Amino acid sequence: QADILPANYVVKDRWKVLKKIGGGGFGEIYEAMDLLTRENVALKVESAQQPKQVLKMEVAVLKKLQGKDHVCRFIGCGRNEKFNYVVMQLQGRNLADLRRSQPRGTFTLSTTLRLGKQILESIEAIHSVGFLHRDIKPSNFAMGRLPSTYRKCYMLDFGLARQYTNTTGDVRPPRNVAGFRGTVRYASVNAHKNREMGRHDDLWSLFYMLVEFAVGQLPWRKIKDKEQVGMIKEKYEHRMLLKHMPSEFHLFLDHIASLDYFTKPDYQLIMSVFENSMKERGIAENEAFDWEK
Repeated sequence: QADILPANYVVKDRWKVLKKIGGGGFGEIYEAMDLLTRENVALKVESAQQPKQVLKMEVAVLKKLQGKDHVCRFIGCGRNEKFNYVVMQLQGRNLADLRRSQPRGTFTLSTTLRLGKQILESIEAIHSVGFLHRDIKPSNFAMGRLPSTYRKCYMLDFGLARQYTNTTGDVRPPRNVAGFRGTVRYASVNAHKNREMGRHDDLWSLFYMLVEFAVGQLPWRKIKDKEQVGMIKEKYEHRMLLKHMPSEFHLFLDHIASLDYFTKPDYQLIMSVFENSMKERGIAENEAFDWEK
């Protein structure tokens, strides 16, 4: 109905809103200027009157992940009468926009495999601190916007994230039904069947992304009905998806198909598939990205 923060509004006498860059549902994201440090920042705001409060745990997750790569630096957070906010490091173009920018809407295996390695490190990272992301998709990963960071992929929105552990590190018992409230294009069949998601379901999203990066489409690309996408995925011969993909990816598929809610994944196996695939084709970490020149 209206922006929570209007343009040139200033938060806690430090962060001057510039423009709206995201939001619409369950909160808003702003580009803002840090009047102290003089750099532009990501300012996420939730209405304090809002019923469902995700920004609390976003901060929680974002705080446990400080000191790991592929995670935005935590600047500030605060509560007040009209809104809650978090202040973050600003990142660059997300992978969804970067894939649409390419002709054929595809990435060379050079880029696809190197993105896979970074995305997998950060999926292991969030798992390492007892949280599922549960919204793994290209628009939730961005390249840095600095000389130090322009070749680093960052994991972005922790608003659908869930704690699968406790302090002791025991796995939390699943719900018989947990309703899937997310983008269905990269959803695993478990998510589609409204079962408690696991670490595997984040790797299912990783799998489906890397296919769409290399092939340029998924068989269910057109369909906008949630039920139909799930029934197509439930029956589809996933081997087909690998027809034009490195043969090592068959290892990736067979492993994730074996896992259930409780089984910790082999993150090193999946990482090997990418390393080995690059190894065979003489791809190296110093090689340019399709959007560079």
